Amino acid sequence: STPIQQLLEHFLRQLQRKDPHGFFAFPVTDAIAPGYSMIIKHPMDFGTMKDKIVANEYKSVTEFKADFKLMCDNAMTYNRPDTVYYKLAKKILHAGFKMMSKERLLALKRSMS
Amino acid sequence: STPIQQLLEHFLRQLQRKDPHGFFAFPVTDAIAPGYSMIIKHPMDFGTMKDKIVANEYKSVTEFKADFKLMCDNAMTYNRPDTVYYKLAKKILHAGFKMMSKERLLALKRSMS
Ligand SMILES: CC(=O)c1cc(-c2cccc3nccn23)c2cc(N3CCOCC3)ccn12
Ligand SMILES: CC(=O)c1cc(-c2cccc3nccn23)c2cc(N3CCOCC3)ccn12
Repeated sequence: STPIQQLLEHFLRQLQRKDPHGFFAFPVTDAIAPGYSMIIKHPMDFGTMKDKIVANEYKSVTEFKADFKLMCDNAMTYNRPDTVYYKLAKKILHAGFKMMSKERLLALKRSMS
Repeated sequence: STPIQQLLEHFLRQLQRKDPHGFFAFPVTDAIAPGYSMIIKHPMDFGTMKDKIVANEYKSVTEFKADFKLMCDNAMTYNRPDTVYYKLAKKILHAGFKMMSKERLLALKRSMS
């Protein structure tokens, strides 16, 4: 493993801790969600993200954050605001952007010296 | 080696990065996957594709792509959608369609002036 894979595994672990039930842990199949595939064209979930970390597909924290955002944006588009899925997506999104803020990453860069 | 062999080795290396465990590295046999030769008439894998590049058997990207798509198609026919092998095939197929799209190859041709 590389140091960047470890850092991303850390962020992913901390995010998934906020989805106890695993709503975001696996892909959304049409069996689970009728016609999902008709609405959401670029699906994403935590499991796909872990596989990309293992394949060493992320060049940057920015790329990881873009997948994370896409996953949350999907959930807030497929699901109405009054759902558990929409509300948790929104909570998750904010937590992730605090965790991986420019300010947090600058302070981490300084500690890499 | 020749320029086309070098371009194909490049595309192959980038595709193989998507399969870090090497599930697509070697041929599927009936000893590995029950009843494979019944469903799949023309097996293909990354090892075979590498051997064909080295032997200079591919005359065009189209010919190379055809093997890549065959490999993915085989896995998406034999395996159920809920399997690692299906999901990975779909992942490889998407990467390859992006990398070797008509528009990408156009851009490459333009740079060969
Ligand atoms: C992220 C997301 O949008 C999502 C996740 C589920 C879901 C719910 C339960 C298990 C599960 N595994 C993978 C996804 N899920 C899920 C389930 C939805 N349903 C839609 C209505 O039918 C009942 C379940 C709608 C949306 N979702
Ligand atoms: C590409 C593909 O369809 C594939 C690859 C494997 C596989 C799995 C493990 C070792 C291996 N060596 C060569 C191929 N493999 C493999 C194994 C399969 N099995 C499914 C049934 O359980 C026994 C193994 C089903 C499909 N596959």
